[PDB]
Amino acid sequence: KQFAVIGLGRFGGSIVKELHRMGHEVLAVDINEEKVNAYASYATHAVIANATEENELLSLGIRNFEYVIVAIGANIQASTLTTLLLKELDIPNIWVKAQNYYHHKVLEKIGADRIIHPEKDMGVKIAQSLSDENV
Amino acid sequence: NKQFAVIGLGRFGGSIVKELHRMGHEVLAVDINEEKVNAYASYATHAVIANATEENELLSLGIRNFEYVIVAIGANIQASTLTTLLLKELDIPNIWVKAQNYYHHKVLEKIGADRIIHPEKDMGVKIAQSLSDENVLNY
Amino acid sequence: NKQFAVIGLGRFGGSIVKELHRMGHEVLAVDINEEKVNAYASYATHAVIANATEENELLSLGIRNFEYVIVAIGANIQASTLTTLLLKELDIPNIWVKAQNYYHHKVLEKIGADRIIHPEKDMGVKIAQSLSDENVLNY
Amino acid sequence: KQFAVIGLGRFGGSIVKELHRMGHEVLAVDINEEKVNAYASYATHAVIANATEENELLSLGIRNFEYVIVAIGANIQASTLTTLLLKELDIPNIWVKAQNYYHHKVLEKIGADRIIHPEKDMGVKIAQSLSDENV
Amino acid sequence: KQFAVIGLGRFGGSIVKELHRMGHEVLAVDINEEKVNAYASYATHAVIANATEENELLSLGIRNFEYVIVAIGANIQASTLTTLLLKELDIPNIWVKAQNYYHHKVLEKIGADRIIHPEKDMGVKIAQSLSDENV
Amino acid sequence: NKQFAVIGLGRFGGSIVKELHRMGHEVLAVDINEEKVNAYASYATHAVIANATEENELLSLGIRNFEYVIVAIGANIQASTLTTLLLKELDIPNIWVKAQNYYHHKVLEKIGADRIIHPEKDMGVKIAQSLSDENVLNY
Amino acid sequence: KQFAVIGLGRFGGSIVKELHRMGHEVLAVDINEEKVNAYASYATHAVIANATEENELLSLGIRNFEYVIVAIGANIQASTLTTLLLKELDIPNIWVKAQNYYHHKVLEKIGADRIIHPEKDMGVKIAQSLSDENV
Amino acid sequence: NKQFAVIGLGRFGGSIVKELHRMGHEVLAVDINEEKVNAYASYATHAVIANATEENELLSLGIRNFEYVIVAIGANIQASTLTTLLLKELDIPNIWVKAQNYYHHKVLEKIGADRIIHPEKDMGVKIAQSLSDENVLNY
Ligand SMILES: Nc1ncnc2c1ncn2[C@@H]1O[C@H](COP(=O)(O)OP(=O)(O)OP(=O)(O)O)[C@@H](O)[C@H]1O
Ligand SMILES: Nc1ncnc2c1ncn2[C@@H]1O[C@H](COP(=O)(O)OP(=O)(O)OP(=O)(O)O)[C@@H](O)[C@H]1O
Ligand SMILES: Nc1ncnc2c1ncn2[C@@H]1O[C@H](COP(=O)(O)OP(=O)(O)OP(=O)(O)O)[C@@H](O)[C@H]1O
Ligand SMILES: Nc1ncnc2c1ncn2[C@@H]1O[C@H](COP(=O)(O)OP(=O)(O)OP(=O)(O)O)[C@@H](O)[C@H]1O
Ligand SMILES: Nc1ncnc2c1ncn2[C@@H]1O[C@H](COP(=O)(O)OP(=O)(O)OP(=O)(O)O)[C@@H](O)[C@H]1O
Ligand SMILES: Nc1ncnc2c1ncn2[C@@H]1O[C@H](COP(=O)(O)OP(=O)(O)OP(=O)(O)O)[C@@H](O)[C@H]1O
Ligand SMILES: Nc1ncnc2c1ncn2[C@@H]1O[C@H](COP(=O)(O)OP(=O)(O)OP(=O)(O)O)[C@@H](O)[C@H]1O
Ligand SMILES: Nc1ncnc2c1ncn2[C@@H]1O[C@H](COP(=O)(O)OP(=O)(O)OP(=O)(O)O)[C@@H](O)[C@H]1O
Repeated sequence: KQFAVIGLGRFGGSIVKELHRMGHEVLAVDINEEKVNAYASYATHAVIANATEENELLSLGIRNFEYVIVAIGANIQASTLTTLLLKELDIPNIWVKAQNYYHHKVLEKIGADRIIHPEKDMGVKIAQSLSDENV
Repeated sequence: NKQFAVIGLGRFGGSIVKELHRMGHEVLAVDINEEKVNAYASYATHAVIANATEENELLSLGIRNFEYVIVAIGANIQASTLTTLLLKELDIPNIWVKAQNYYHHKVLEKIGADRIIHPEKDMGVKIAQSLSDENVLNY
Repeated sequence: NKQFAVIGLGRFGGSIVKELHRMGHEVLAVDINEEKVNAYASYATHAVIANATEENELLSLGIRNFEYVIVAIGANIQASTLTTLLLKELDIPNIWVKAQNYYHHKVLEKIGADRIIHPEKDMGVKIAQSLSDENVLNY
Repeated sequence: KQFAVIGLGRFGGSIVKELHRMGHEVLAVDINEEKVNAYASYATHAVIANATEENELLSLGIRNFEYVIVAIGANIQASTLTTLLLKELDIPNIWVKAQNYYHHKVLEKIGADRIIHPEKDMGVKIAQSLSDENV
Repeated sequence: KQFAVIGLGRFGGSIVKELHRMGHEVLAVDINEEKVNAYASYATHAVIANATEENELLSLGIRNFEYVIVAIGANIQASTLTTLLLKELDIPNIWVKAQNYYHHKVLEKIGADRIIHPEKDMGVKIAQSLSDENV
Repeated sequence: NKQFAVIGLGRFGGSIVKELHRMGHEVLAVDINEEKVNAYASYATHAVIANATEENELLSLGIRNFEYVIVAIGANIQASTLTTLLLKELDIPNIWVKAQNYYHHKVLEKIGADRIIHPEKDMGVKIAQSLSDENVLNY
Repeated sequence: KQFAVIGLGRFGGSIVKELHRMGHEVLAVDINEEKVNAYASYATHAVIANATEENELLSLGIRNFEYVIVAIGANIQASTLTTLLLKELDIPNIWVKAQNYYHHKVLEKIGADRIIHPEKDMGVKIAQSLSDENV
Repeated sequence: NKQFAVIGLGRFGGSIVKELHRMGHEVLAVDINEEKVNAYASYATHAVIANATEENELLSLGIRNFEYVIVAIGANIQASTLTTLLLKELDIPNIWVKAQNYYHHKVLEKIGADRIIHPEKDMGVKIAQSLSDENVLNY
């Protein structure tokens, strides 16, 4: 039921807007206040927080969500520390955006339930979308 | 026969080439970098080394003959817009382009791109969709 | 009344503004840089500070009302193409743009520029013409 | 009668092509061989030379021309040394492309007969071209 | 008994030379051949390998060692993937050089037995060395 | 009283300051950056903001009065060598310096550094020692 | 009798201090106010001015000096425009610091009475100073 | 015989080599750049290509045998200080060095340079002297 998105970049921010459009409630979070404001109107709650800090993770209630998506970008360290922590809180489903090959490999062994690769995944989508031309 | 062609064998471009191959489709794969072209020899019917911004090289490829041509050039807005510009000249039925940002999208719309892809954002909506399906479709 | 507008008050843009003033024509002068706008206050009917790439700022200027609009933005192909892109949307009767190179020229042709200026090259032909006149016209 | 162009950049190169199209003979010169080749077909003679070197200027015969245009670009020093030398050879008309304000001022006091400013000059041309709309 | 050092930088390379001087046998490994050669004379065996690749880790016999030190530097991703893999092979003691705060935190939760911080640790050493002045 | 002074509150410098405090020793902590000086106010008897390369600022600090002065300046070989150069002038009984590389070490030896620290390498030998102790001392 | 120094860099500034030490009066000038202040105590008069501007050159009285040294540095254009102007005012002796080979060549043809090359000239000085070891 | 050696054949270094030759003195000219070494073959008894910062290369040159050695390395304070550091080790009777700035001067004083040259400033005093002579000596 619950949906929480950590990291409001193009990928993460986009999934927050879609959840909203599809009439779903979503907790949006990011360390950058500016980022949090840009999506405040699309989320039930938009909170400024460093997903690395366990104390901020608890005062956030993140442990109460069924699905938490980690969409941190360039900061690969924050990304794996964050999923490591969500895994300690036993979040049912934690999906993570993988920055690169090594990142996927660490995430796989860390406890991420689904690893997302925008570029590659969108690529197979377009290939299947190309075939559909004659379906 | 000569239905699909992909220019730019990066993560995105190369991925559409592999998937097409897996689905048993013929695919023309091109890049300016030879190391990229050699990495996709086992997936493309033909994998040629060429500069998509060169009008002559586009003829030596036969591109004017494909129904769909994907411009998957990355961090080079210039090479990307130039290329789709040359493709529209050869009146390609369908030219799809990976956009880098809002600026790039704006020029591609007017320059001839029939479809514009924004991997990050677009994948975001599909992830939202998968999440909704987990609960709504009761999956 | 509202016949000419020049966006980009560099050497080229500012020069067309001054000459127009000298010829007694009304001219709308714009730049994003205030120091540039203040340097042309004595030559333009109105000298406004604005970012030509912003759709809102283009309305707050009234640009949709001019017959000729010159995009004289320099070393910023992006700001330049974006701007002429917004101008064509507002259906400007005549939009003239200073091109930076071959690539820039190619996008401007398809994006809406009615005339494209290449200062260096273009001035070269006129200099050739002046040389021919020195001898041919016996001057 | 004679026309010689020193510096085959966009400005200089362009005036060589126009002279040719208008059926005129022109001596084209530049220090960069590649540049000289790009315009070899448009000039009666295209020669590789450093216009700074007096010896190369004489083995070039530059002193025999009525009009010599100095179209050196960024190398402002070469530009003023070159016009200084052409002035010593008493060339009838020496026209020079001015790089900036100080450059114009030195050229003016050095002996350049006409100082050309592409950007500014093309600017008044466009202003006059704009008026002509109702002429 | 067994000692294996992954990453032959200043830190890792230095521990290999000391083990040798103290008459100990040590397996030295690095992805850069040049690095491996610089320490070939100090180790019983010096092998070129990407510690990220499980296949290279096995053809290396790394699983047979009692102590394996991961001294990768700037490549923080390789560093945590490498310790993650050594942990899967159940190496008795795996000591890791921590690049920064987040890195220590991930390493701590990953299975590193000892986390080393050259700068900080050498710092307390000097403080204790300063006191000893009057001991 | 005025026994230890540490210039440069980076990872290395700040660490010696904290440990000294933990051991109950008085310590003079200095840095040019105020944010660094404020981060160590709870560990140093006195935490002053100063540029160790300035002869005047070194007098306003009283440095000539300490038995041991640690130059823990990092990625600034110049600020580092200059500083130890000024310290040797004031005839400091003991001046210890963190070296950045072989070049830096070579100049520090001749410029007056009584002891030169190479964190990475030096820590490497101690780690080797700990490993030997695990087996040799049967620990 | 009169001495004026234009450009208070290491070279120009140094000649102002020496003239002062040797009990001579000197007019010091530079476009940068900070520069002018750094030598205000060594000159009879220290004035802020752009030596390129003829109006500033006259309100300066520069034309009344017997020796004017142009010590502009990187701004080679200002340097040659400035000597060109001092030459129009017919200054008896104008000495100029040459930035490079082309610069010397233009200066030579412009009217500079003496061209100074710190690096090269100091070089022959040291060679002669080396010989003197056995003189 | 083996009286003078100059390391660094830039404007300054090369100039001392030429003048020495003109005065009929033997001179050992060295540089790391071959194009610089070839430009001074007609002025030096011996013009060798070597890296003055390498202890071995300094022995293969015989430098320990010269009374005067000039370090005329330019925009490389490191190569400059390192070199004079190695020269002082070989106990050179006289080592003269071109300084780049105040910082460089300060390290050279303590590292072994017997004389330090600051071209710009130093030439400034000589120019002042020439000016005084024009009037004072009534020249
Ligand atoms: N420790 C953290 N806790 C919470 N949010 C974080 C943390 N670290 C980074 N973020 C946020 O995650 C987001 C990272 O997405 P990112 O900025 O890398 O995408 P982008 O660069 O904006 O564009 P793209 O998606 O194409 O890479 C940023 O908005 C950033 O503020
Ligand atoms: N002018 C060109 N003609 C043909 N191919 C080109 C041209 N310019 C670039 N390419 C190729 O297109 C690809 C661009 O993708 P990119 O440079 O962003 O690498 P990538 O990051 O792995 O791809 P992606 O951004 O999808 O992850 C490269 O393989 C590059 O060699
Ligand atoms: N987005 C923009 N909107 C409006 N004006 C702009 C914008 N971007 C740049 N300009 C202005 O346009 C002018 C660009 O000309 P440029 O930057 O090349 O200086 P310039 O070299 O003197 O002009 P020129 O190239 O003709 O000699 C500048 O005055 C700049 O401030
Ligand atoms: N000393 C010289 N003698 C002869 N030719 C020279 C000399 N110095 C420079 N040139 C030539 O003059 C030309 C300078 O024009 P330039 O290259 O600056 O224009 P550009 O940079 O190509 O484009 P633009 O005209 O817009 O500045 C060059 O082709 C250069 O090789
Ligand atoms: N995946 C890997 N497998 C094996 N070795 C690796 C791997 N990745 C990096 N290394 C090696 O680990 C070492 C990293 O240490 P590093 O180079 O960062 O220290 P340094 O930069 O040389 O100096 P410092 O210790 O002060 O940082 C390198 O020699 C590198 O080749
Ligand atoms: N001239 C100076 N005088 C006094 N302090 C200085 C001076 N220059 C730099 N410092 C300080 O010395 C410290 C240098 O350490 P550094 O810049 O390498 O940061 P760091 O990496 O955290 O330290 P370390 O290299 O030990 O990890 C900084 O806190 C810096 O502000
Ligand atoms: N047009 C001008 N009129 C008056 N003074 C000028 C003018 N242009 C430059 N200057 C001054 O001339 C001086 C140039 O000397 P310069 O700064 O190049 O030497 P430096 O860079 O400080 O060190 P060095 O002498 O080794 O090059 C500067 O102080 C500058 O402010
Ligand atoms: N490590 C070295 N050993 C020997 N020679 C060196 C070394 N490093 C640099 N050099 C040489 O010393 C000279 C340095 O002078 P520089 O780089 O400043 O050129 P320059 O500007 O013409 O000399 P100057 O500053 O006197 O005008 C160069 O010829 C360079 O090749």
